[PDB]
Amino acid sequence: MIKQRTLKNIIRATGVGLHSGEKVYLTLKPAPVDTGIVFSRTDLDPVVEIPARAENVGETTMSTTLVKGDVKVDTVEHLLSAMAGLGIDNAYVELSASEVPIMDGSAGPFVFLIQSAGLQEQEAAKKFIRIKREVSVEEGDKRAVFVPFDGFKVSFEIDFDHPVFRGRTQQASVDFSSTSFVKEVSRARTFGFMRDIEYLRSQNLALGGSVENAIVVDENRVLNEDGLRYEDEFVKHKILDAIGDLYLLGNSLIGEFRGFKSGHALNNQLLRTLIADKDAWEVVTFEDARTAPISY
Ligand SMILES: CC(C)(N)[C@H](NC(=O)c1ccc(C#CC#Cc2ccc(N)cc2)cc1)C(=O)NO
Ligand SMILES: [Zn+2]
Ligand SMILES: [Zn+2]
Repeated sequence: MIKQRTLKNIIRATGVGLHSGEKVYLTLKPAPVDTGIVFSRTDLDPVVEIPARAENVGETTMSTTLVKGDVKVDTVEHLLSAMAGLGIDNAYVELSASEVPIMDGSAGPFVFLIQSAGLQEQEAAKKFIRIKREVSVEEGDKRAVFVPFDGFKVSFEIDFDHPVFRGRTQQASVDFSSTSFVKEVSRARTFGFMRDIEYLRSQNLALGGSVENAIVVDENRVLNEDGLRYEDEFVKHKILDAIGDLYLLGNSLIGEFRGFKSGHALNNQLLRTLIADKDAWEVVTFEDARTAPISY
């Protein structure tokens, strides 16, 4: 059978919060079967735990935030994307502050942490959510969709008209039958436009931002000295974001996500909308891995 997975060992890293600019200690720890991913604010007294579930998401305008009462964990999506991509079902995530460190702006550093810790198979069937009916949400011209698909696929389109994006592909369709999350998605960095970053900084936000952890673009150019890591890095980062935001479902997906100019807010709305309609999905397990449309 396809088994649940956790970490073999505890592993640590340090970094700064993109939004807060605050140095933070990050710890990833093994967890028992059926735990899911649970964040813990170990700086607080008492320590506060927040399960990484769609219903615990708070504000989403900037990054995906988990909340419990007055306690938050900001910017969970890049770490969760790595968890999702490597098939980690169960883990504790300990933080010394209210924001996951931004690291290099991608999921690469978290893939390295997970691969370094090692993967541990557990004696329980891994549960998948299979999309049975297409479900969609929209806001203005933005749209996010789950579509039935025998496998796991993420498609995305962005539609920037600024000169810097002219001629760029702005679309990608990743079928993970034949695409490596690690090699072809995980290192795509977050990005921002100068005018937007200036606005944030003017308000004493984005205090951890630097050209070392974000792609900076203006109307016409990519400003980073060495340009892009992937030819289509922008849309690949939107896919990275979607994979992490989607993992708040708490299980891997059998289906296709399609995003059109969408972000964290529609991603979470899509999850809550899916969860609420039991005719649109079912939980499946695979007693024979060979019969599965996916592979970890
Ligand atoms: C792409 C998204 C989905 N919109 C989203 N990214 C952000 O919202 C975002 C917000 C701020 C920054 C930034 C910076 C910077 C700087 C800087 C300031 C001063 C100096 N002297 C040098 C550099 C990057 C990304 C995201 O990935 N969510 O997961
Ligand atoms: Zn423009
Ligand atoms: Zn992102």
